[PDB]
Amino acid sequence: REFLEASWSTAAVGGDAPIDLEALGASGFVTFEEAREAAREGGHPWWTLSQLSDESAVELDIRSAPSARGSQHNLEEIFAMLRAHVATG
Amino acid sequence: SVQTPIAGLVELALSDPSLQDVIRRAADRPADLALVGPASARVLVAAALAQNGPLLVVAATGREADELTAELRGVFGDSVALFPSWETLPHERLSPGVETVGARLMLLRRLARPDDETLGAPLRVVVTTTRSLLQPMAPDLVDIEPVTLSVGAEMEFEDVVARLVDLSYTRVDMVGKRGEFAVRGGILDVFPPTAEHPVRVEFWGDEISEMRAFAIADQRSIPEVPVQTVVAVPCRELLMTDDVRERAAALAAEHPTTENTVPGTVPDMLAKLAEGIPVDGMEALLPLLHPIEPTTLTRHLPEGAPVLVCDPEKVRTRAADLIKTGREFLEASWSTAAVGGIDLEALGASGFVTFEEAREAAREGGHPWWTLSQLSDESAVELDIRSAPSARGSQHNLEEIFAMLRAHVATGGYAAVVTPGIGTAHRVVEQLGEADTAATILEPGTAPKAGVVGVLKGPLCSGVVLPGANLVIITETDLTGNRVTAAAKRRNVPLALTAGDLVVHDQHGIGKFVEMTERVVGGARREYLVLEYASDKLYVPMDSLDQLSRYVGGEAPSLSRLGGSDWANTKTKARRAVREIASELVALYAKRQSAPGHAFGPDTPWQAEMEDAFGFTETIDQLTAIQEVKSDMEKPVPMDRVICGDVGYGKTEIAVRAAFKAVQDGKQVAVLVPTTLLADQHLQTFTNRMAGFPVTVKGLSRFTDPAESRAVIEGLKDGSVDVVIGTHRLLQTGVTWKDLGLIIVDEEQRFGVEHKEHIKSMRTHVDVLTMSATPIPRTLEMSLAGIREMSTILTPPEERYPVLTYVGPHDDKQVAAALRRELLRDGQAFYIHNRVRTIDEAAARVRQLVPEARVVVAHGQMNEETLEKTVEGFWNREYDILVCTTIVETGLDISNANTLIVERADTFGLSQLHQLRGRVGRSRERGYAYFLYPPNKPLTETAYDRLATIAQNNELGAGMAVAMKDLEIRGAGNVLGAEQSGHVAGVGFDLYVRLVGEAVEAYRAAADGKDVRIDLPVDAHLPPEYIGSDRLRLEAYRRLAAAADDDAVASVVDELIDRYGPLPEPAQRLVAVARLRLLCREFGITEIGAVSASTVRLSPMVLPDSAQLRLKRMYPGGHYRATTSTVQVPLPRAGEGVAPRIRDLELVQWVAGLVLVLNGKGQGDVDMSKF
Amino acid sequence: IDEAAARVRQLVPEARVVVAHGQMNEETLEKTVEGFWNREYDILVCTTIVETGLDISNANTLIVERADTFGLSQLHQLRGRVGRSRER
Repeated sequence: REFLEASWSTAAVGGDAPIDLEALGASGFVTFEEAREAAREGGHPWWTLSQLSDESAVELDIRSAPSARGSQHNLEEIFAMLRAHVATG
Repeated sequence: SVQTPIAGLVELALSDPSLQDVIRRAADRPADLALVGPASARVLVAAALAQNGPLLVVAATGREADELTAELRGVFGDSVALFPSWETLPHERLSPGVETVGARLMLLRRLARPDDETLGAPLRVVVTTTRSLLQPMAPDLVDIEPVTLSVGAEMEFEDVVARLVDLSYTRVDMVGKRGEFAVRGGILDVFPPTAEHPVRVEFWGDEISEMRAFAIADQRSIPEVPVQTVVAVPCRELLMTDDVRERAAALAAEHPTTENTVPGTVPDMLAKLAEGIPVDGMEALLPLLHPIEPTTLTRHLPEGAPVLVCDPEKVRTRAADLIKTGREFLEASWSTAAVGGIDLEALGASGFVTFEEAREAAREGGHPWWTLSQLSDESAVELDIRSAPSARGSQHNLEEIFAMLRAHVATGGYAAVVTPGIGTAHRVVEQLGEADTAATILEPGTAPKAGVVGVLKGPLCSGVVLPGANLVIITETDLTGNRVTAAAKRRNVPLALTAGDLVVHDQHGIGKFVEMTERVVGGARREYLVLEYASDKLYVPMDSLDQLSRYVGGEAPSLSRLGGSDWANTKTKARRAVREIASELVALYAKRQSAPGHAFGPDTPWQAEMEDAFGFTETIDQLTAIQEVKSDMEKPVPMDRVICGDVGYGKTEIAVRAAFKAVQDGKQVAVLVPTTLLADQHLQTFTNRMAGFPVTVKGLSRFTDPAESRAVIEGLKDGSVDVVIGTHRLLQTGVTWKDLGLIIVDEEQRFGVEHKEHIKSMRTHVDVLTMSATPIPRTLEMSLAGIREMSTILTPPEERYPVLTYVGPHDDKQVAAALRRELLRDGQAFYIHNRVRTIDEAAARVRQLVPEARVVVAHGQMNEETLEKTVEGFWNREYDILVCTTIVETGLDISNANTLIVERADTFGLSQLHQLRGRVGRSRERGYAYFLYPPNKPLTETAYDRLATIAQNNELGAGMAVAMKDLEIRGAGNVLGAEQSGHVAGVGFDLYVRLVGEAVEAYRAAADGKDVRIDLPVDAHLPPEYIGSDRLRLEAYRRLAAAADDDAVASVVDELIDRYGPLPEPAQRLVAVARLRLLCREFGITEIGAVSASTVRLSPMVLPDSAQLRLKRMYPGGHYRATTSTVQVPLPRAGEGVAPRIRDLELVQWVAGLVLVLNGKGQGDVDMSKF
Repeated sequence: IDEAAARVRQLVPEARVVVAHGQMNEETLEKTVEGFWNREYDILVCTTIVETGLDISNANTLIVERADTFGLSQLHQLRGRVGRSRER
């Protein structure tokens, strides 16, 4: 909206007649919900994958892998993990 | 034990061979000892080094020093203290907080007297910041002998107060703040800067007879706290000596300015220092008033005490900011233009030491310099210590961490979970149980037993892992990701009149106060309050003080009345307009009388689970208010309750519990706020505390998109919305609630008048609950308590410290340094400029001062779409400085805004200044406020007094008290529908709402429908030797006269005995005269006066025959005059002669005996000999 | 240039703005540029000589007031110090 009202302002294009800003604004970004509505009305489900927990949702038995974060203790212990995983089978 | 809850766990950690290594290496006192370990091992390394003797530990920031001190107290208790840092720069014209000075000077004294049990246990560890480490001090600070007060000490009363003044204590008439002290006849009240309560010491000659602590509110003693020896250390890091007065005067020759003393400039500082009175901003001139070789903090440490520097890289970069910021404040507060017309390099002696100078000063004094870093270096000793896993927002890590502990204790190792919060131990145990792990809450001070995991309440920030001790410690912060470094005294305590103040007499009207005088009538001194009236002076006696009320109302001064009956006409027509507002006040109660409002059920177990997720401990008034709010919901009568209290006292917390309760009964609640910023603020507060439970919250503000506005929000008929927080959009007609159960209203005074009428409609149907920060006078609080219940919270959770306020000329360098200091701690500032047509230009000036700051304007003339978007950006920290009007400022809650700049402060009333100032410094971070006046113009003397009065925030009666009442006008007007000054001005706000209570009681009694003068020769008064303060002596008069009973009189006496000492004979006689008035009220007597030196008259008495015959035989010479309805009897004689007539108590007893026998009751049924 | 930084401070009040030119002494310049690189500051109002001489991967738009008073190669090396990394 900022770029529309700036690139095509009445001062920017000092023509005799205005440039009809609201006609253009129809082809700008639609809302989040309008996208969701247009997808569902066209036969496309609207699903979701969030990293923040919600008990109204289905949580996956998926955990994040250990990261190093510049810790050599996390480097050798991650080696100590995986070595104990395949040693476990 | 109870004081050292984690002493056992840390001792178990000390079994690790690496930490025992550090013990051995530190025992030989090496020159260098570099250790590398995680941050959470500070408390462990500190405890180790404490096993070889005392030591000083330096953290980077103040908060890191607070956390480490809290951790070390959990292992050593009173044996570890913090050496606090000054809130102000060394050369700033603002003195640090008195409680910061007291703590510093008490610690220094404790280091010099380790066996002085009156100061505390011997110090094992001292924790401090880079600031206090680098800031030099005068080496004679400790030598300053404090005022020591013990029971049995022999001291000369008058040098104690003299010594207290030299210790920078501010003498007052009523102790309210630390550093204050009051003087009475043989009683000294003092509030040491380190005490919890002030102590009242009683003197008998030159010896202390008793010591007892008292509360600031009711000013009365607290017997359940024992008072040992109190040590009154100085309140400023200096002593007021005759040498510093001379050096002030020598310095005062330069920069004289004898006259027209501008409050905040150097001459007013030096002129007062020369007179010998300590003033704010003094510590900056100490290199010139008290020139001595400066020394550092480490000199005070005992010989050989090392210094452990945690994270040296940050202490160095911190130091650079302290040294830079300090120089910027030196160049701003003492630039040539700022002084008026003293070299700054001479003041550099008190400036910050550099990091390397502090290290060399430590070693040259025999104090080793050891470090702890988290980054490894090859020449540094590394400890077999690790940091604990953190489940940062991942609950499978919460199970992984617990599965790790379960594996560790199956091994047979030690595992402890430390929880500083309250009520969080049992849930961690419940968490461990679901993870199939045995857990137990250990008793404080003990170590976990191997095999089971111990949950231990204690102060630990982050966890630690030591395989060498086979111990693994995790904190609740590691489990949640949220810090927590967490009873207090009440608040609400008269009438303070100065020459010229206008007051209201109930029978005469608006007068002008002149004086308090005393006129004697035959040796019987009596005090009088004088009032200047129009065409005249009225002397009101000390038994008619309840007729007085200080005038609040028309800002334009009203016009004094006179002895005519026109004032009575002004009362009558004012009382006909007041009955209308009381009718509509109890008619809503009459609608709330037979309303079929469905009551709510009792609490469900989810209500219990939610209330303990509260991250702070609930105050006593908070839970009582919770007990009433829930109670009103259980009762079938619909609820209408206000809850009053200052910001941050817990009002919103009560609202989230009340709102959550109505959700468990299948009802939805609506929260009304006047501004969209409060909508967003309350929105986040509700989602957070009601998270984890199936409650769907929603918001309807100005900037909520129509894709969710009309859809989700206004879809309240769906019933899927449990609580909506919105502004006046929820009040529009299109709204519709399916089973609306409760309404919560915040700041109803700020709503539109048409909106407020819409809200009043809803009050009859459903329960409502409104929160208010502005109080209402206890008169209306108890007078309209029959149409609306109202709870008050006077217990603050945390202690609020007063914002440090500077008044003085506008100086661009001072403003720049103050805003940059606020910006350094990533805070925000209020810049106030009311002239809207020049506010854009003012913001532009602020940018020129601080190019690196983001500055915006906000004013009422903006359209509320751009204004509230501006305020929203400011709350979300998109802008650092908000340049705004007083209306915009007073109305925002920005806890990160702790700096206030008031340009042209002389154009502001006292109430406006206090309100602007209350918007900063509310949090734990100290606030700063600059009330500046322009130098290009001579400041008016009426502004000088106004600015001077606000220079000291301590303003009991200065005008700040007469401001607080004007904060209650908009509060009383907000409860009494709307304000209508048409009758308030000309009658007085108090007298106006006094008639409210008369009209309310007249209409609450809808089910039911439907002073005595004693002019006797008695020496009855309060001598000024008993109560010197005319403000306090007058209040004593008033409350004695208001006592409606013997028990109330006895309670007033007991208060006088505690506050001021034993009652003198004149004060005893007045108490008996007041008891005689009550006896006259029991029999309806209006006047008892002596018609002559020999005969007394009792005015309203009709005597049946029996009492007429009884009067002749029991009182000869006395007759009864049925016409004037009086009884005239002659006074008996004391001795024998041709003998003085009896006076004083014997007359009071004899007149009471006459009143009894003439009304049937025997002459010996009461005595005035009591008290 | 001091008035220009004030004009843009009014145009965008949520940005942190400074100047950096040649008439400044070198300590002012290399501390100003140090904060700009450390993202203490958002917009750098500067001259042609100082801009062509900084490698700021995060600075990725360039406003040239009065571009008509510039040569093709000066405009070229001006645009060349912007948009070098992953962002356009």
